[PDB]
Amino acid sequence: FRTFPGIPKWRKTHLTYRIVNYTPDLPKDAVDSAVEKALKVWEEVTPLTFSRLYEGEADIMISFAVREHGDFYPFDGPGNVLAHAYAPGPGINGDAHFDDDEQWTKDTTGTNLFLVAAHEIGHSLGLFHSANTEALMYPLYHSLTDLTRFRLSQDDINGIQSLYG
Ligand SMILES: CNC(=O)[C@H](Cc1c(F)c(F)c(F)c(F)c1F)NC(=O)Nc1nnc(S)s1
Ligand SMILES: [Ca+2]
Ligand SMILES: [Ca+2]
Ligand SMILES: [Ca+2]
Ligand SMILES: [Zn+2]
Ligand SMILES: [Zn+2]
Ligand SMILES: [Zn+2]
Repeated sequence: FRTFPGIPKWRKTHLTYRIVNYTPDLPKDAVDSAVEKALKVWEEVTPLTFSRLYEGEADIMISFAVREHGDFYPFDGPGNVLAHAYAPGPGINGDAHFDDDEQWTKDTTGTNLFLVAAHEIGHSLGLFHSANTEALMYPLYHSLTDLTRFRLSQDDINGIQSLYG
């Protein structure tokens, strides 16, 4: 497993999140559930807890966007980069942004929202990329994971326990 340089991490155990806007690609309900399921994967193996906000600034702000959207890293249209998340800390830190030029599905063939969201939150909690082929944090996880058999690897679990306990 790998962490980000200097090992940034959250200094409280109770975190909040807000879903700012929605993709045209799926129904609202389908989006809420992909996101709640992604957060539960990580809540099971750490002493952190998550709660939702509908107004104000939450620790993790989630939003959908295309091309330039307010930071140093512009989206690139269809394919290539699919999303991007920042390491723990104030302001933009911890936030996750999804490229709306991709086609978000609930399918096992295509760009799955739940899968990508579980990987990006890993970044938001403090983990970088792994070299273990079975890991949720290996760079090619989106092509290699069988959603019928989904599970965090031992490497994922080892990595998150070294930061949070
Ligand atoms: C403390 N360092 C970070 O928080 C970096 C900052 C950062 C960017 F956010 C970024 F978009 C980018 F292109 C960079 F080159 C870059 F350095 N965050 C991540 O690499 N996030 C990722 N999300 N999904 C991945 S797959 S990798
Ligand atoms: Ca934030
Ligand atoms: Ca793209
Ligand atoms: Ca789209
Ligand atoms: Zn507190
Ligand atoms: Zn961004
Ligand atoms: Zn990544």
